[PDB]
Amino acid sequence: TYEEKLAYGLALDGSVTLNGSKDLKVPKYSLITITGENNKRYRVEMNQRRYSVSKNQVFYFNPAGLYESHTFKKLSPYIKSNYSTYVEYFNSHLHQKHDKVTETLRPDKDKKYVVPITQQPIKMIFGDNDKLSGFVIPMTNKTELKKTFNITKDVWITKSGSGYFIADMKEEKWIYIEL
Repeated sequence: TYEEKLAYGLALDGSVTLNGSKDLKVPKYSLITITGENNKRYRVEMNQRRYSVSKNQVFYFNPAGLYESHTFKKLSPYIKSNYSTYVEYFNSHLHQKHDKVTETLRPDKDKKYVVPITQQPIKMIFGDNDKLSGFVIPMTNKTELKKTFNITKDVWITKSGSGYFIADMKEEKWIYIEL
């Protein structure tokens, strides 16, 4: 019924409902752990329960894949100054528990999976074991970006330092994901 697999999925297109014994709605930009596949659906696991979703509703992300690499400096022109200038301040919080992280990156109102930081156009992404896994960050100078790295697709992935950058061209947002 399912092929045994391990990978990640990103709710790039919008919120998603994970079908299970009880259904579960996850916000736009959620990082989801894929545990199986079958032509029509992904098996995904969230908080140690199995759910299922149709493949077209999440963007498939394979960390083992081959991607180009670029430093942060060559990318910072196209990332919002708010995060760019202070990149190491934010990344400083990565891989830490949700309750610790929200002590300093404070949200207006805490929520699971994806959390807006107060007074910033930045969202925090919580992955497995409720640890900070990455950020949703605005894109600047799109037209200048897409012809600098010769990007032709709607969604562009690259390695960068300790992590990955995923550029959703249509929504003009970056997802930085680490590990």
